[PDB]
Amino acid sequence: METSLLYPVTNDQRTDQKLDGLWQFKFDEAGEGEKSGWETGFHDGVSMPVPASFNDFFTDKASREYTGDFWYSRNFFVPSAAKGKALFLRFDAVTHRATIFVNGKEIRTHEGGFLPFAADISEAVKYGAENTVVVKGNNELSREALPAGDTITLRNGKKMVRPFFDFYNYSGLNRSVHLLSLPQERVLDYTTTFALAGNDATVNYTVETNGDAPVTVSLADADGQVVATAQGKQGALQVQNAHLWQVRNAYLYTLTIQLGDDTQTPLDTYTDRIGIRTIKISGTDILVNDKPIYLKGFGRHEDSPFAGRAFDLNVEKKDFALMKWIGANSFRTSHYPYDEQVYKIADEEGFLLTDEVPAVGFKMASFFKGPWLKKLHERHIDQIRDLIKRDKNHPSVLAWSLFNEPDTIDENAVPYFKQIFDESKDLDPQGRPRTFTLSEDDTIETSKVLDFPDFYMLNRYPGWYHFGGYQISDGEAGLRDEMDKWQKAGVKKPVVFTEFGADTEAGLHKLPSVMWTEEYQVEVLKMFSRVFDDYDFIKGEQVWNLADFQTVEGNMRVNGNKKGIFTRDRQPKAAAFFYHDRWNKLPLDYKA
Amino acid sequence: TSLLYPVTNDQRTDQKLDGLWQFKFDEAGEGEKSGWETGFHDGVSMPVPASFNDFFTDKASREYTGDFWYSRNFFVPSAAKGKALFLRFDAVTHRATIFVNGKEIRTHEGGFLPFAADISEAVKYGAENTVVVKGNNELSREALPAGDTITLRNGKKMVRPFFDFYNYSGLNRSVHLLSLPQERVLDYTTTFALAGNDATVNYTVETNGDAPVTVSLADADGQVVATAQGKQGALQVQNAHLWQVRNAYLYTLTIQLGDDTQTPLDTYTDRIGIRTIKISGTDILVNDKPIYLKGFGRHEDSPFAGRAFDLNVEKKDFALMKWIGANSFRTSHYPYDEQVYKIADEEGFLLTDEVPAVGFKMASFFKGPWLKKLHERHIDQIRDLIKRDKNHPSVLAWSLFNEPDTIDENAVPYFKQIFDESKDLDPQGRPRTFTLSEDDTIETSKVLDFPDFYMLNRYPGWYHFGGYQISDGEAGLRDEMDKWQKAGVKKPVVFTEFGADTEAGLHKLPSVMWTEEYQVEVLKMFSRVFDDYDFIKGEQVWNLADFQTVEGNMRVNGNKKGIFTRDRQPKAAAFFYHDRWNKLPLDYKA
Ligand SMILES: [Cl-]
Repeated sequence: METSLLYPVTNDQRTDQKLDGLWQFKFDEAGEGEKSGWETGFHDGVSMPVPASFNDFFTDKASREYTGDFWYSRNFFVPSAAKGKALFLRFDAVTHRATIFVNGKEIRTHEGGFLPFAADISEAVKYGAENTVVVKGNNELSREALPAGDTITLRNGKKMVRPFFDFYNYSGLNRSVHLLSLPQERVLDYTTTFALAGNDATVNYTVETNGDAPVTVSLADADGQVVATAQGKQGALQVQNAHLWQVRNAYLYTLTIQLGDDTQTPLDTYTDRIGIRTIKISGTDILVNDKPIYLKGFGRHEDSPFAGRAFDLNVEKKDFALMKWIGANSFRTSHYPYDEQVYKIADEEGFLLTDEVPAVGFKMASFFKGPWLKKLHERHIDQIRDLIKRDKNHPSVLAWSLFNEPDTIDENAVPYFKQIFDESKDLDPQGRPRTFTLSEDDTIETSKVLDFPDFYMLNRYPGWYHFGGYQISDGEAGLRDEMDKWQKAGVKKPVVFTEFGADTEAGLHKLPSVMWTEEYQVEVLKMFSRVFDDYDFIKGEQVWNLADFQTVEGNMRVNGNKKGIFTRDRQPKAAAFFYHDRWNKLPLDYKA
Repeated sequence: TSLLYPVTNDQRTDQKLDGLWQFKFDEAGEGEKSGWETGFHDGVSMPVPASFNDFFTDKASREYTGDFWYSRNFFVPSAAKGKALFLRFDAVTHRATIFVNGKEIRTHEGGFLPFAADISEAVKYGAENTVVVKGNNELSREALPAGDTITLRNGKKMVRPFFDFYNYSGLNRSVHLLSLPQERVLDYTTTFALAGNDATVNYTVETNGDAPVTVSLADADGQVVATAQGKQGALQVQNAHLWQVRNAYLYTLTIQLGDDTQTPLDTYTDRIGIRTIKISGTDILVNDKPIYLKGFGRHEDSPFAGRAFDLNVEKKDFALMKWIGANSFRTSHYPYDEQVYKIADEEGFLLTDEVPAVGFKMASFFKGPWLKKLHERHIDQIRDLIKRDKNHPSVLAWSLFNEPDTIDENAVPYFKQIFDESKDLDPQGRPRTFTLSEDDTIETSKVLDFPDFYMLNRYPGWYHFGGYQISDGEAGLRDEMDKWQKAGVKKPVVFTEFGADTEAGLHKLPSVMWTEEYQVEVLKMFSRVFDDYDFIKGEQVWNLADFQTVEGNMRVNGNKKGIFTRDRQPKAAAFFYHDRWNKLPLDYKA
């Protein structure tokens, strides 16, 4: 029930100072952190950068694999000019679980390590003095929290995780920490939808505030020129001769919201950039601004060698440099909400994102049978609400993914899907498509939930998990056989392939190819391309993965996952040049 | 004028302008005639801090040499009207001109030390303002680090450095928006003495007014243990907790301006360590006991940021250096981000702080009309470095050149001058030195009287007597070590470069150069030599991690002499030092 997830801005009514830097850090295996006073703060631990996953900074494995309570400590200054304002610490992500103490006093908890949350500390600090913030984070996985997984205990006592997902359990203060001072009466939320008529457009907005003061809304273009204004919390901004936002061709207008009448100084100002564009599913078409498009891309994680799962602006800007070069125009934020700065860059660069909530693991290799479904569901729907509230105004969000590879064959999955889909059908004012990925075991013959998603996202791995090597010929025929069945039943919704590919160890070559070589990656991708091109209802290809990424140790995991088109260092495998050639030859309206 | 690191309290603010700026190349040099100083948004987004080179897919951009432009909007709070407003640039590589709201404020030379611009009268308090930076990354023999800029037959400009590392350029370190008091602390100094279990911090405080000064020192739990009034004074610490190698203890210093009656005018706080540094003949003494240096050998180089400071890589580099048993490193070949020293202070490492006086030699140099301006910029960057890093307990010595061409008798006037103009800059009077290249030896070097201790760069078994010849290379190194011993060497000797390129994964039995085994073989050889001579008081191997470099047929995608890979995983040579260095006590050879 987060009152507001607006991204921090700086103006005369709102301040935002980052608390990033080095913190004190201590493990707590015994769980006696609070018994012995760590919540008042400490400086007898190890320095830990923020934001950063804490796991890879340690040379010993038990610390890399640590599972339990852990503590971050820091001092921060509160200016005396802040007295009277609404004061918040905004945590952009604490994986997975956090209790926040300021000066020894408990402020709040939070569940879910991938969305932001703020702590009202207005009453917990001395103004004009140094205060202390302590974070008691937790790490464990259970089937009652997203991402789904288990926590086991080695015979020697140490806890460790057995995830139901691929990626590594990178943990800790994974994203920035802000100190905010906001007006007492302020903007909490706003919403935008768009309509196009001829060369003109209309933004339809609403604004939520914690009070009754008047609301002025003003829309300015790229050069600061005001082009529409309106009064009140509902309204319609008329933009004549609009500059539409276009795939791989962004145009962003600045939106400005202010509280007060013209006898006041503005009691609050908020500011955000939005793109004027519309998204419709029509038949099997995905329409952006009423012309069909064809998705090309990935397939991503937030993973980097030094930050773990933490947001790094350098790695993010290179991922976009690469993705623009290679011809992509879309990617899915698998398998969890990304740092907010990523959606701002997709807006700036004209990319189409599939925003995913962290519901991986709904799949035991009897899931929906059990009793952890009650608590799991609360957290799932709550994480879906907060995700849609945070990112709804980004032009680059195209669709919401509400599961990843859930067990759709279990008939008991249908009551759960009915509930999730019912409870979310109206969260997004733009009413974009809501979907999920179907795993390989989940086909037109075996899935029970094919009626729900607004378009289809298939995860197919012929040539890797099935029909590998010289059997690849049988795998293509068996995929063509499935795609034949969709066609017969007459798919009325678009189909998008969202995973496929091949683990590839850069530098491994063979002629002829063998699984794991660079040549085999290309043969596999060429094979998929031949299938995609032979069916009109296939409307996009998102390969797995963009880069190689870290993973739980295992005998099938050559240090992480290696399915990337690029290495973890962000350099290209042979498959990168394949797609660089294919994707820059496919137009935006491919198949139409 | 002041290089103090920004702090946050009720008198001083500090807000980073890091994030995505706008970016454009200006190969033509038309940017100012085109009105770009007023800000622009028609370029490409570029992270700050970070080198811009590695974000482009084309080589022409990656290698670009000339004028480049950064542009950003920022907000100046109404509440800041009346304070001294500053844009502080932590590093702009290598040249900058600063514009605010289209108005040219300031320029700067040198790409690895911070500078501040007073923008108090160039902004609209309470609205958005524009900052534009016009950077240049050309090299010449008149600027540090030294090199040349050439034009290809196709018009494009290209740099050809006199040093190894790549020409990573742009906004390589954070940008701060500061709010300072009108009367404020500008500088302070610390020196230490010991007596029994007691110590004496001897301070001074530079100010730009006459208001009274008040200094207080508190221990790690916040208890106050000494106060004093006046711009000079001595704090008496009873039963002091000394700052020890790999065993730091940091007191908090608090400078406060204003008399007992008024509102405080300025507060400045820093963390210092109580410890002394003396060169006693051939020993290096920290707190009057002899130490033995072990370490690297470093660069500020990471895959995604390039030259730019990245706190994740830095804490990881420090995690590794403690794991391996090291206790020192040299900031080759330029001052590092200021965070590196604060971590060094908290972890009790000893740093050799190096100014970017690299490439003073060609493949002569001191016999050219470029020295006059070169020397201006050289001694100025020396002054800025010592002024910035003075107060760190962890800075052990200053390095004033890396591999200058000391064979020519003309180097001697220039050294004479550099060494006289730096004589009395560091209040602690720590030792000033420089690295001697392979060609500069006891037989051939002409500047051996100057340094306070000797830093040796030797590459037997790599650039000479490679492969099966290594045994003759070991013999030659002992030859030279015999001649030092003969010459009655009275100052300490520290090996500060040695090693071997190693491609992680290349194995051979028996070894060949470039394999992991050969590297261990080479490092074992150097160890055997170091252990048979008493004046040798330190081994700093080159390099800590594989770092990026100019393209060349001898550069297998950058330098590869690193004990760790560019991703910071170990090569077999990691475990050799992990064994050796964790068995040498801190007083080895005493
Ligand atoms: Cl208070």
